[PDB]
Amino acid sequence: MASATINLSAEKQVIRGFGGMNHPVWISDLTPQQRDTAFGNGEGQLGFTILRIHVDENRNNWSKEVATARRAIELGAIVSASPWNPPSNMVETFTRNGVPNQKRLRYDKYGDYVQHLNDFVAYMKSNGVDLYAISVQNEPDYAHEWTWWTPQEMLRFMRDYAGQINCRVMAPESFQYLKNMSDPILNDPQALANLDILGAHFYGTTVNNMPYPLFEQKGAGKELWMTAVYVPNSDSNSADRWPEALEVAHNMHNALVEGNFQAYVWWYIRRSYGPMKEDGTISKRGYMMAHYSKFVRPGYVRVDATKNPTYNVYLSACKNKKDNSVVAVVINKSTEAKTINISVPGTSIRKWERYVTTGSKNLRKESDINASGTTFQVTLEPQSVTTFV
Ligand SMILES: O[C@@H]1[C@@H](O)[C@H](O[C@@H]2CO[C@@H](O[C@@H]3CO[C@H](O)[C@H](O)[C@H]3O)[C@H](O)[C@H]2O)OC[C@H]1O
Ligand SMILES: O[C@@H]1[C@@H](O)[C@H](O[C@@H]2CO[C@@H](O)[C@H](O)[C@H]2O)OC[C@H]1O
Repeated sequence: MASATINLSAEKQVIRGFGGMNHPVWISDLTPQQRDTAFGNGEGQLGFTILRIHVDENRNNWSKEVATARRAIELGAIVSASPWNPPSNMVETFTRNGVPNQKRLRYDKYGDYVQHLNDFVAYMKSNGVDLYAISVQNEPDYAHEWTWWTPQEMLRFMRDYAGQINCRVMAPESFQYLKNMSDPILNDPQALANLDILGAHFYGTTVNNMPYPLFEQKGAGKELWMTAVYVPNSDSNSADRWPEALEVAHNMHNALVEGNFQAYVWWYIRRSYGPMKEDGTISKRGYMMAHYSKFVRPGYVRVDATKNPTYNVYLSACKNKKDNSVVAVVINKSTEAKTINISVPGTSIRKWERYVTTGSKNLRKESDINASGTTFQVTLEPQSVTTFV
């Protein structure tokens, strides 16, 4: 009989949401039906609340983003946009660690690059897409195939130019949440003032690298978003592999509880290793996401809770401040069942519904949990995720 405690009085980060990437230039756009599967929150829908899109370097491509972005917004999502390269007339080449022909933004074009970003913001606004945020650069520190920014180039842009962007500014979107890319911004008062959202990717980011003390120190009034990952691999036709898919839930748990992230955004929504399969159905990896996205809605607040109450069991909890209700997401990676007494002191809640995913069922509604006082005794099937609501 393991125990856990959920402390509804110890509020952590406010949840902004969950979602993934659309890229209708590199791959096919989501279809009408796939837009609904991704951003609706009905039966057989993922309940995503964040769409990420790219800012094409060629403005003649911008129209390709509109249908999916508009539909996501109609269904209640917010949209964030990231550039990979500036327009070619703003780029120059340089040699980086002996590798020639690498791209950077010309320093003398920083003002023009702001205008490019602002033009994108205005174009999208004119088409019913009020962007929540725009990034300086996708993966400035992993730009073999796009545009590099050193930590200092990123800093100088954030300090000197980002205040001119007509949107919330996201930076720096390091590929692995490398703190050398973001520390300069947090330490410079002008750059920090111009920041709105600290964005990070999770490729190869270990749990020990998910906390960020400097952001805890300096980041008041800034959001913290995990804007791209796939886990645990991008193997072809892997999205239903079990128990590998449990790594998706675990990574989300870790982002939330170890990283204090307010948003978790996958790479391509529709892909053979993604949350939606090429046939338009939800994969096992997608149901992992859905355990969070369908239930932990924007504006819920994470609360302190025993994160790992017994070996191979992981727990997160979020509160709806409208009525102090609780959503708990509990991962059991063990090959045996686990029984846990979850204490929720001070709650007036006395019953939880539960939905369970395993290798053989998806979001199956199982028997209700009736509390004895403020303690909810739950039994977790082997190799499962359960959301309690
Ligand atoms: O020239 C273009 C290529 O650059 C492009 O290759 C893609 C580059 O992006 C990789 O996706 C990355 C996945 O990991 C993180 O989320 C990255 O930031 C993404 O950019 C893709 O796997 C490549 O296919 O292909 C299109 C071509 O026009
Ligand atoms: O798609 C790209 C990934 O392939 C890349 O993967 C990471 C590279 O660094 C390693 O230390 C990590 O283990 C690995 O996941 O991340 C960047 C992304 O653009």
